[PDB]
Amino acid sequence: SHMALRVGIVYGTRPEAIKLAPLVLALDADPGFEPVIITTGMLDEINELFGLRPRHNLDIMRPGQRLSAMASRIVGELGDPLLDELVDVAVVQGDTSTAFAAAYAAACERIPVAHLEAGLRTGDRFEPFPEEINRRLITQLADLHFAPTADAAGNLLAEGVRSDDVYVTGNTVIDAMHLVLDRPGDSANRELDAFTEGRQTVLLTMHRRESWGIPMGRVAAAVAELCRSRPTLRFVIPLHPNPEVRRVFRSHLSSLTQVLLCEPLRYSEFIRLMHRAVLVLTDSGGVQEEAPTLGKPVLVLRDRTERPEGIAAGCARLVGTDPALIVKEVGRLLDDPEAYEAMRRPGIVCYGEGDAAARCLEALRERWLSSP
Amino acid sequence: SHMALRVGIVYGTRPEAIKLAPLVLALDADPGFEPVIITTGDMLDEINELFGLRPRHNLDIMGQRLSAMASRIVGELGDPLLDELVDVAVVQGDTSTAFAAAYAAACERIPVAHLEAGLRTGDRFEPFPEEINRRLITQLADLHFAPTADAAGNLLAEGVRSDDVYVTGNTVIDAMHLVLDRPGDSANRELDAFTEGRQTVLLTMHRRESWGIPMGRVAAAVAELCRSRPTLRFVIPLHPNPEVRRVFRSHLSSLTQVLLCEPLRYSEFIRLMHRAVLVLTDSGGVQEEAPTLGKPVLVLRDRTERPEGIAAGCARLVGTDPALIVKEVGRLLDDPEAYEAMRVCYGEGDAAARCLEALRERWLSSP
Amino acid sequence: SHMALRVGIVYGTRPEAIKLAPLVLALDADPGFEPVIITTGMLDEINELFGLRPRHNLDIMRPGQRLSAMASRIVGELGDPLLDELVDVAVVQGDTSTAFAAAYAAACERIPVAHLEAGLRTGDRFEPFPEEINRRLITQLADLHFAPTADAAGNLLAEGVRSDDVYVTGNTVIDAMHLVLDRELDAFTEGRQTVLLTMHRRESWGIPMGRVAAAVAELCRSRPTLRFVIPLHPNPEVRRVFRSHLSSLTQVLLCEPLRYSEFIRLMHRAVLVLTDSGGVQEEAPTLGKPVLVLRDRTERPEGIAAGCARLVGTDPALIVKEVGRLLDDPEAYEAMRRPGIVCYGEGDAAARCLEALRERWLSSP
Amino acid sequence: SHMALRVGIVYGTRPEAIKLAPLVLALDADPGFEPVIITTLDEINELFGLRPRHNLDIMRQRLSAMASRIVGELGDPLLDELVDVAVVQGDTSTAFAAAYAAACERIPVAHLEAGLRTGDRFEPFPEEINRRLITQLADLHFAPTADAAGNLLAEGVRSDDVYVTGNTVIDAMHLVLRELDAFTEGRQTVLLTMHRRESWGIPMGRVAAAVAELCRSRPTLRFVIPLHPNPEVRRVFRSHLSSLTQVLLCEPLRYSEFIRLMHRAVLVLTDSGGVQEEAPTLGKPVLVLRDRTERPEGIAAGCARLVGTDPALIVKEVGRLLDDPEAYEAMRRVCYGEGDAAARCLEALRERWLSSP
Ligand SMILES: O=c1ccn([C@@H]2O[C@H](COP(=O)(O)OP(=O)(O)O[C@H]3O[C@H](CO)[C@@H](O)[C@H](O)[C@H]3O)[C@@H](O)[C@H]2O)c(=O)[nH]1
Ligand SMILES: O=c1ccn([C@@H]2O[C@H](COP(=O)(O)OP(=O)(O)O[C@H]3O[C@H](CO)[C@@H](O)[C@H](O)[C@H]3O)[C@@H](O)[C@H]2O)c(=O)[nH]1
Ligand SMILES: O=c1ccn([C@@H]2O[C@H](COP(=O)(O)OP(=O)(O)O[C@H]3O[C@H](CO)[C@@H](O)[C@H](O)[C@H]3O)[C@@H](O)[C@H]2O)c(=O)[nH]1
Ligand SMILES: O=c1ccn([C@@H]2O[C@H](COP(=O)(O)OP(=O)(O)O[C@H]3O[C@H](CO)[C@@H](O)[C@H](O)[C@H]3O)[C@@H](O)[C@H]2O)c(=O)[nH]1
Ligand code: NA
Ligand code: NA
Ligand code: NA
Repeated sequence: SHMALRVGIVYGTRPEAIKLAPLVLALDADPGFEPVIITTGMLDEINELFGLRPRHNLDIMRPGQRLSAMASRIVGELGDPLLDELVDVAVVQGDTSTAFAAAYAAACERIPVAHLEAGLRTGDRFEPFPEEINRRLITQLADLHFAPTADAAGNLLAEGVRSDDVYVTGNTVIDAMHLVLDRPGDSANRELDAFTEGRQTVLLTMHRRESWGIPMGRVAAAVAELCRSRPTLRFVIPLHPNPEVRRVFRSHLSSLTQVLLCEPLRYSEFIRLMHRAVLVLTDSGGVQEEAPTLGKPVLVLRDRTERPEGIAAGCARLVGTDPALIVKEVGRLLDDPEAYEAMRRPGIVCYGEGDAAARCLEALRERWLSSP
Repeated sequence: SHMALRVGIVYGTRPEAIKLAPLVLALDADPGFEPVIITTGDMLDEINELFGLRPRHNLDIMGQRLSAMASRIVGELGDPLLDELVDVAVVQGDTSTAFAAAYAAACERIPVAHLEAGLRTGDRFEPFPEEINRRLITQLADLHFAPTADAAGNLLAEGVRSDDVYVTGNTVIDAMHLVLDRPGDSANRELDAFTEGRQTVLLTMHRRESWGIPMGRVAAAVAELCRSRPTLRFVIPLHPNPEVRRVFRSHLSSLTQVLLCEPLRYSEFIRLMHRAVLVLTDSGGVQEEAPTLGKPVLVLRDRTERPEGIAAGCARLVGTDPALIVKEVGRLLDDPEAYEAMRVCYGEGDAAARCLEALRERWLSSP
Repeated sequence: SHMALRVGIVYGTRPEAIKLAPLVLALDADPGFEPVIITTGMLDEINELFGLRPRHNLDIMRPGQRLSAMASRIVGELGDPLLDELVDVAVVQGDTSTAFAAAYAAACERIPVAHLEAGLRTGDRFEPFPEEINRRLITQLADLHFAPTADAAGNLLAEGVRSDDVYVTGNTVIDAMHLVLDRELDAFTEGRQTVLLTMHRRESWGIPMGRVAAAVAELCRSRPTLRFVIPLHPNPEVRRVFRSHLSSLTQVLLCEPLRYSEFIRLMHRAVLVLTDSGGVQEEAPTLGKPVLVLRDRTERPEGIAAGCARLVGTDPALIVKEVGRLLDDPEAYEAMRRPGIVCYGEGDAAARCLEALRERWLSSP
Repeated sequence: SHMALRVGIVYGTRPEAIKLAPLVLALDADPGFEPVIITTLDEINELFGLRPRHNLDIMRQRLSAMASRIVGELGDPLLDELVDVAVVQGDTSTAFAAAYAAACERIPVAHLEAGLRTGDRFEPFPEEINRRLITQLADLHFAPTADAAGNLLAEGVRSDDVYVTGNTVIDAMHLVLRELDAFTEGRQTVLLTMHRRESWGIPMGRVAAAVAELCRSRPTLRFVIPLHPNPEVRRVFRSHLSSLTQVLLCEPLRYSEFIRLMHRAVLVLTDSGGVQEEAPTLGKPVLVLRDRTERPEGIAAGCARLVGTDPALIVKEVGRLLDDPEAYEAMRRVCYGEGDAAARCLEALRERWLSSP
């Protein structure tokens, strides 16, 4: 019956749910707090795995919808459930239009906002759009910023954020990984094991809209070429749920016995697969954080990254969508064990130790459960 | 957890559901595919229950203007196709659902396959809109499952590339075989009690162009045959339209020799057709099913999309002329040589497997 | 008071309005017919110039709208004005989603359809989308087809159209040009070799248009006497690519869309034309202007075969080379204007459409 | 017929219209540009000859509902009018929601009067956060002062995206330069405007009491108080001052009449941002009826002093200026530009969006 700080948790996508799940679990377990989940948007599957129970699902998001229409709906309609649920403080995560529109909706009701995973920057204006501008808008709206790294905290100060409002918590994705590594029952997959057992397996994920069509086609051609040249090499490619992404990989690779094209994997099964892989090709932000933590070299299928820490430490290299460079760089790592080891620093942490949820909780308690 | 080709299956009517059911079952059993059913149209629940079809979405779109119905399907089918992550969409036959759904799929750059492609009368806008629907679907579809060589030829004459056409045969033969293999579910006490010990004619008639006077002439032909042949019985399952029910009821409800029926479950309907001495119909599907059971067919139309049965002597056009119907039924009952002259046109019952292999070749292959 | 065949005319874009205008004028002048215009969608300006008076404007089309939503609205809502205006027959033009959705809406009311400019094909499935599929859908819906060329008539027969339903009328765009042939631009072009350039196709937005703009910049640097006039398609992304590449070049006049009369006068003064426009590929050869086509495919193969036009795509080196050849070698220039062939008709297409309509729908056996 | 850069101009209030008017006129006169106005006052539009292409009838109402409507509905007119670039002004929820709506359509945004800060988070709300959001959305920033340009750099804006243009309010004043005349003619007249929501009720009551006290103590002193059109603001001034013959309570004045009155006034008491810029330009000392200002330049130069809503301090500070000619002259003498801000904005627009490398 003692007062709980009621913490609004707003998300619409898989990566947000994964990164918020450890914070929701920590808020639930701590008697000083009550998490209140509102979704805007695969998601049921992540909710089931971590035991997240949304109080409200706004049925706002969908493929083939204008950004302005979606943002209009969130700004217009999120206020009522935030007020109805007596939210004291609202947490948003990452770079989504949900995170931006929900932070604004909360600000309109004078509900203080905290930003989970604050301060990631490429330094390329409106690239990608709208994610890069969303981060800069959330940064001005948020009272409190949970930065995953010292570098991200530095980016926040450069945008005029006061040092007292920035906490380097590390990234909750490390917490999330550790939670599913501790769940063998849920992690198991007969077909994936049978396909990877005794082979060098490359794990590949690619989803970014700016790479749709021709650039993804070049990456698929690089996969085909590596498979032809290296009969013992395998690829597992879990496909982003977009029909255009599925079509490009399917039309380039569906006949190659060396490639297992997959449906999206449950997070537990995906982390187990990543642990078994020899290396990871991705344009995913989260996989750039997860893979180095499992000691897997990462080749980044982009011309820019918001994870410069892995680049500077040699854990990750930019490869873009150049098929000759991808073939070369994957070859180097498979053929030269010294090049392979130079990309593994598996006793060094870029993105936190897996206690980020507890560091977020203590920041919330210091800011909103304290008096001078 | 391996990637499945997600195949949208869109239908609104009984004949579509019957012809798609064997393809749904084959897609379900094959690990390379996942069927996703979206309905637009309690006849259908009954077919879904019998074949174990489980719709993911029912749109509740289908006495309504064609333009309003087509507008709603074009407008609203895209969202469930995108939400269900459909890779490819299959439509069947000649319905406004098949056309509007093919168009809605094309708008989302979802490739379309047409089940039972290339049937033509050669009579423009007859019937309307079914004849034009086929020609529109033909231009929208990437892949065409033709039941016969003749149907494949009709597709090439409309500029379809030979590589996009597969002669699969008709899945209605697959569907028939599935319910012939289920005697327990095919049983019907009341039908057996009515037909036991008598020669039974099976009659179905539903086409809008025959409503009112033409159906009345067919009902008069039934009445005349019944008066002249006291031992003859008819079973007439009625299409669920009040005007069709009223014409048959007002002409035949007092004749002890006629059993007017509610629509029959497909299993029971095929068992009845197997027991019948001959079949009178304007149904496309029954023109395919009846010859496969060795039953002579008299076709209650001035045209057919099944010319193969006509050319092979399995079927004869009789239109809605009561004198000709009485004569032609009489000939078959009285002259065993005429009967035997009217006993594969439409495939071997492996059409679902041939569709699956065409889908795998087109959309589960890389160069 | 004698019965007129009431002919529905449905369009939503400038190119449709230009190509339908001569048919509307011929229908208006002939006592056997009454044109009834319904718009779905610059257009006021074309309506004013040719004296077109729409009976109904549906206000369906939009810059940022899903194809399915637009097609749904036309299928759903065009029937009411067609019935209210007692339309007997409907004419649609070209390859637009309006032409397809309106033909379908007309078919739903059992209103017969005629297709103006029928049978143009690349042979590249769904390229562009949805225009290539729209033509093939309209082709199945239309009772009557006005083909601009014998080649286009051949494409219709290969899709199962009966020969009696196909008339080679020629293209009404030639009629339209002739109607308009009977000040800042003048000052800019007067003493100078002027290239006219239009480019609008969605498949070329961004990088390909950037390459074309770079080709223009290179030609301007190498040839100080050369001028370009570039009327810009009204799309902000198209305007941005040309503006960001060319706005400082004194030799380039970037323009707002020109009124059709002013555009045809400019084309007559130009030394040559670079375009991805269908209509400009038909208009330019008729004024004896060599055309370089900024696409990898064309629906006007007649101009290619007759040497009037050449495909140049969006390859900047090839564009620089091909424009250079025509400016520098008067024999190469004359080879693209050789007399002796008329590709797209003589400018009597409206009258040939009218007589096909009278034969089909104002006759009894 | 040559291509013009089509510049969207979006505003919903009098202060925005006044500050945008000189930019609209400069865009209209220059052949390289075409202004396209979308509104979210008729009298200000008439005075400067502004002709809106579209009026969205959105403003009245919850902040979230208004912002939702602008984000949701402004895109269509921006696309229909073929806008190439969009300009927003000041700190309004219109300026923020319109900048966002433009960004959603990949229309580049310029912010007129960029970089004003108090440094007090969410004070006032939502104006202080609106500026910081517009700052991240805008490609181009027209800062009125070097101080404002410095505030933009501290929020990570690149120096190349910031132009110190000065404030277009000076341009607007220059463009405009009977009962009021009869009331002010032979007399020392104080001009007072006060409208800020954070001062409604008790604080405005204290300011009205200060006016009453000054009037009682100084029979020769007059006040003109044009009242903000809010019934609560009108009620507080009316109930405190309507019987005082030395106070003329007014309806809002047309901009030309307001600037003429300010020229005749001996000094100005205001919580208006624009009046803090206009008054020093006419050599009128300003006492600012707030605890903070976004115009620190006038404070530092001695043109303006903060007085808040403390009646004793207001009485004292007005007394000092009326009684001591040395204190008066210390508050008179450019803080906010020379009146060529429109032309400097135009040249920044031409350099950024009407140039090729
Ligand atoms: O089959 C799969 C593939 C991936 N994952 C997980 O999904 C997440 C990645 O999701 P993805 O769709 O690739 O998004 P990201 O690119 O990782 O995330 C973007 O969006 C987030 C929310 O705004 C931001 O935090 C990130 O910085 C930004 O890059 C990771 O935790 C992966 O382990 C699965 O569980 N199953
Ligand atoms: O009591 C009954 C009567 C019929 N049937 C079955 O229903 C189907 C026929 O349905 P019907 O309404 O008569 O439609 P058809 O006329 O067969 O089908 C039309 O519509 C189909 C869908 O577009 C096309 O494939 C056909 O060519 C076209 O003729 C057949 O399989 C019959 O066996 C029953 O199950 N029970
Ligand atoms: O500033 C300009 C530019 C062009 N035009 C005229 O506009 C037409 C060209 O319009 P455009 O937008 O380029 O479209 P097109 O590419 O010509 O037309 C497409 O759309 C038409 C309608 O479906 C089809 O007939 C064509 O085959 C197809 O290529 C021609 O008459 C030009 O002379 C002007 O009047 N002013
Ligand atoms: O009776 C009157 C009173 C004032 N004014 C004029 O109105 C403007 C002031 O408007 P006001 O309602 O007081 O608004 P401000 O407080 O000046 O403006 C706020 O809103 C603007 C737009 O967001 C920002 O530029 C400012 O920094 C911010 O303080 C000035 O130009 C005055 O000259 C009149 O014309 N008549
Ligand atoms: Na708790
Ligand atoms: Na399956
Ligand atoms: Na006429």
